[PDB]
Formats: sequence, C-alpha cells, structure tokens
Amino acid sequence: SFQGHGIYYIASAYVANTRLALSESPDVIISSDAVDPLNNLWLIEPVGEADTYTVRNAFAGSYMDLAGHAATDGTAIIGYRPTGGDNQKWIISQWKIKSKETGTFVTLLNGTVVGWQNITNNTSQNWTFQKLSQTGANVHATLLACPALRQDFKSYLSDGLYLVLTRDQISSIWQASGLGSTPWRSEIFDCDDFATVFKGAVAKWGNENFKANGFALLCGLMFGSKSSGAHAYNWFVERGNFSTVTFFEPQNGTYSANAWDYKAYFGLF
Amino acid sequence: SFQGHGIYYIASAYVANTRLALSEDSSANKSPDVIISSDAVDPLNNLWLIEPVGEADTYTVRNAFAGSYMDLAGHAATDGTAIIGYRPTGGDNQKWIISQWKIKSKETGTFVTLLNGTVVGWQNITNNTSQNWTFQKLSQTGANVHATLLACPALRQDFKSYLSDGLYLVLTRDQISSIWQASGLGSTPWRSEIFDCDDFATVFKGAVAKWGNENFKANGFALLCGLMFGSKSSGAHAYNWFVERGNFSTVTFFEPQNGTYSANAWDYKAYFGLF
Ligand SMILES: *[C@@H](C(=O)O)[C@H](O)C(=O)N[C@@H](CC(C)C)C(=O)NCCCCNC(N)=[NH2+]
Ligand SMILES: *[C@@H](C(=O)O)[C@H](O)C(=O)N[C@@H](CC(C)C)C(=O)NCCCCNC(N)=[NH2+]
Ligand SMILES: OC[C@H]1O[C@@H](O)[C@H](O)[C@@H](O)[C@H]1O
Ligand SMILES: OC[C@H]1O[C@@H](O)[C@H](O)[C@@H](O)[C@H]1O
Ligand SMILES: [Ca+2]
Ligand SMILES: [Ca+2]
Ligand SMILES: [Ca+2]
Ligand SMILES: [Ca+2]
Repeated sequence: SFQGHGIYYIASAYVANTRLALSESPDVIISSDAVDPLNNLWLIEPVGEADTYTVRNAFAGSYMDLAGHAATDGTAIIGYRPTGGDNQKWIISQWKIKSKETGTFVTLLNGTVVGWQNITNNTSQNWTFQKLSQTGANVHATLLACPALRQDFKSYLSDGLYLVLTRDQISSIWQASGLGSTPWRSEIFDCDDFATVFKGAVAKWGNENFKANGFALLCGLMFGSKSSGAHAYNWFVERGNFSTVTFFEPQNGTYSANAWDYKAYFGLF
Repeated sequence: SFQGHGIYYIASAYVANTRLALSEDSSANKSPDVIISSDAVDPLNNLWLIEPVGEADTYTVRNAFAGSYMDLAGHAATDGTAIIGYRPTGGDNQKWIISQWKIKSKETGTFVTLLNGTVVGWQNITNNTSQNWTFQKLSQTGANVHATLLACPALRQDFKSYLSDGLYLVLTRDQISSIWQASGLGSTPWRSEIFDCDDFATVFKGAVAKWGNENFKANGFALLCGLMFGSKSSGAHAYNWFVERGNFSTVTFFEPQNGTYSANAWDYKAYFGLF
C-alpha cells in the first residue's frame, strides 16, 4: 500500500502484471512484472503539502512530469530534470495520482501513460503501490527485535531511507565482487574483511546504478559470537517480510535465517 | 628495538641507510636472495614478519610481501652461505635466534652477515659489526591500538569501538595516499545517502583491506585502517583514522572524500570506531 515517503513499484490496477518504468524526453512506460529492471523503482518524496509528493525514477534520476504542464487529455507522462514545477508534484490519495498543477490523472491509455481528466467508467487511473523501502527507524526497530542478538548488542546507522534489495540483486553484487573466488587468510583477509568489503561492494553498486539521491542500499554488517568463536557477516531484511532479519555469508554468498548460531554484539547499516 | 612478535625493518648497524629486503628475481634453480636495500625507498619487500615458534628467543622471519621465509641455504654452516627466501619447511634453517642485536640460525649457530654487499651466514665475527642489525617495529597489536584509541582526545563519552584483528601493520602516508589515489574516491561525486560520508569511509576501508590482500602473500597480520562515526553540534560525519609510524600513540584522521589528513578530526568527536 502507499505509505508516503518511500520507494515503490507503481502497478496498474486496471490490468495485471503491469507496472511503471521509464524508457531509456523519456516516457513513463508500462513494464512487465515478470522482469525487475531497476528503472521500475520510484522514489516518492513529500513536499510539505498534504498528500503531495515528487515521484522520481531512482535509476535515471528523472522526475515524473506532466509534459509541458498541459491539462489536455492524453498529455504524455515523462521523466524530466527537476524543475520545482507543479507539473512534477503529485497528489497520491485513496489509489490515484493527480497532478497538482492540472488536476489531471496519471492514466493507462489503450498501452501508454498519460494525463487525463477524471474517468469514472473504468479503473485506468487506479494504481497500487508496493513499498520496497524502510526508514532508518524501521530497520533499527526490526534489528532490535531480532532474536540473534547478544545482550550487549549495539548498532549504528548511516542513512535515513533504505532500498531493500532482492536476493537476485544481492547475489548479482556478490558474484560481481570476486569474493567467492578470494581465499580466506588469517587476519589479512578473514571474516571481517569479507563482510566489510562486501558492504562496500553494495554501496559502490548503488552509486554506479542509481542517479537519484536521498536513499541508501540496505547492507548490514555484524560481528557476533558463540561458544566456538566469533565471526563477521552481513545481514538484510527482506521484501516479503520487513520485520525479519536474514543473514548473509560474504565468503560464499549463502543466506541463513539463524546466523549460523552467532549472537551479534555489533551491527552497522 | 626488537620486541618479539611483530613486523619490522631489519637494518644493518654496520653501514648506514641499508636494510634487508627480498629479491624479486628467482628461477627454477635459484631461490630469491635476501638482499640489501636503500632506506631512500620503501618497497614492500623490505617488511619482515617475525613470528615466535615456541622456543626461547626463536622466530621465523617471513617476507610480508613475498610470503617466503628467510632461510639459510642448504642448512650449511659454512661461511658465506647464501641467505634466501624459501617456502616454509618447518626446518631449523628457517628458525632464527634474535638476541641483544644479532640474528643466529638455530640450525647452524652462524649469523646473518652483511658481506662486502651480500647477505650470508657466517661464523661469529668479533673484528667488525657486520653481524649487528637494528629492528624498527612497524606493527601494533589489537590491544596496543585499542589503548591508543581510548587515550586520544577525539572521543565522545559514549564512544564504543570494535576490534577486528590481532596484529596490525601501520602504513605510511605514502602508502595510504597511493591506495586512496587508486580507489577513485577523489573523483567520485558526493551524493546524499546514496554515496555520502558513510560510503566514502566504508569503501576506503575496504580498499585498504583489498590492497593488503593483493600485495602481501604472508598471512597473520592486518592493515590498520580505522572507521569512525562522530559528531559535533553542527552535524555528524564518517571518516577514517590511523596511527602514525613516528609515534604510535598519535591518532591521525583521514578524509576519504579528498585524501586529506587532520590532527583534530575537524572537531568531530567519535561515538563509533571499527578497526
Ligand atoms: C572470523 C573468521 O574469519 O571466521 C575471524 O576469525 C575473526 O576475525 N574473528 C574474530 C571476531 C570477528 C572480527 C567478529 C575474533 O574471534 N577475534 C578478534 C577480534 C577481537 C575480539 N574482540 C576483542 N575486543 N578482543
Ligand atoms: C556525512 C557526510 O556526507 O558528511 C553524511 O552526512 C552522513 O552519512 N551522516 C550521518 C552520520 C554519519 C554516518 C556518521 C547521518 O547523520 N545520517 C542520518 C541517519 C538517520 C538516523 N535515523 C535514526 N532513525 N536514528
Ligand atoms: O518538454 C517537456 C517539458 O515541458 C516544459 O514546458 C515543462 O516546464 C517541463 O516540466 C517539461 O514538462
Ligand atoms: O636450495 C636451498 C634449499 O636447500 C635445501 O637443502 C633446504 O632444505 C631448504 O631449506 C633451502 O635452504
Ligand atoms: Ca549517510
Ligand atoms: Ca582482517
Ligand atoms: Ca580478524
Ligand atoms: Ca550512505
């Protein structure tokens, strides 16, 4: 559901398996949900006015814009440089997406994405929003409710809004990192290094792939311990259940639900 | 001075400006020689990782760069026997008794000697100082750096830190800067959240770790590269930190956005450190 400030898929309610992306001025286009190209991610940021936001392509950096400010039925919805204009402010209410400037609506036509006056005989102006982000407070609270913490656990965070990546994305970053073909070596490249390097790899991949600012990629680092010893590893929350912390071994790219029995004493994200 | 387990330059006390390094040249039938090296340059193969082997004053002496062990060729006690770098064997001709300084082969009782120059084993010499060496410690233990960190003036009351490794190499500024230059951080634009101070500091920290992995074939130590989050009344910032070779008690701060060093951490006071 739409919940204000966040990163979302914007899906048509009118036809199945259809969501918004930006062409490669670029048009806002329909996109199949069988694929997950990064230009389907929309960073929705409040502007102060009730239920009013900018809607920004995270990948391309462009802003959803009603072309030429035109109120005319069938005016293109495009991606544009930021202008401060009212044709880049969108009233999202319950869901429809209404231009502040014209009062025309983002509409799926025929298909193409356009501005149109209110339509009441079909659902072509109705949209569903799947939240893909967590605030820093969201993740902090999840982290603290995690059952795999040592009693002295302390955590620190760096950013106020996070994209939650898919496993496909995390694993692609990990494959590209070269860590899986890096031999473990005592001190010089041991668990702390794998976990630190991998967190950095995720950050670099974000920088390479997203032209928008105002959000970070969630990639947690933990130090933890158990009776046999102590270990460094990574962690995440997942899209299907944001309240669950999942663990990741940067030496071999595997996930664990219970952190290999380690109880974290330090968390960074 | 020699202080047991650690990483050191081993310099001749017989002639100035001269320390030990390992040759980069070898062949099927020739091991790399331990050689003399000018202290006007700082090639990584001048670094020696000296590790106790559980006998009084006895150590392996490993080239941090090449991974090779200082080895008395052929176990020979004969004067003028080559001192080489060899794969680890566990043999007594790779074990060295270091006493107050001289370096004596456990196998032969002969001493590492600067001859003419070349580096050879030789019986005890009393009419010159060619068997005398100085050791400059370039490493700190985890406990050493923690103490240093706790005694510095740049921490908040609530500061917590977390230690990663046991034995650290302390890098030079030239080395830190060369890693930083190679990272491309200096030409990466700052962008809020997506690539901001936290990312510069974390990514640089990882850059140092990869540089260590890629340039040192020995194991059993890490490179010191601290991460700090700190604040002051005007906002919060992430940055890196180190200790100085000239004074291991001095914490120096490093800005990974532009490669600059600061003695005062730009007035930030740390709440979090990782090293
Ligand atoms: C982890 C691995 O490669 O599996 C590697 O053994 C390692 O570094 N282990 C650690 C702790 C990780 C850094 C979490 C360890 O067991 N000890 C060294 C770190 C210092 C411990 N903390 C203090 N204050 N002594
Ligand atoms: C630092 C910079 O680029 O100079 C950048 O502003 C930044 O990341 N600042 C941080 C703190 C550093 C990581 C030390 C920051 O203040 N981020 C805000 C985090 C949001 C905290 N939220 C909650 N819920 N506690
Ligand atoms: O060409 C499309 C552009 O048209 C301009 O008139 C407008 O100010 C922009 O926000 C963008 O819509
Ligand atoms: O050729 C040099 C080698 O000779 C062998 O006899 C010895 O076992 C090795 O330690 C190395 O010294
Ligand atoms: Ca940040
Ligand atoms: Ca390490
Ligand atoms: Ca370690
Ligand atoms: Ca960040």
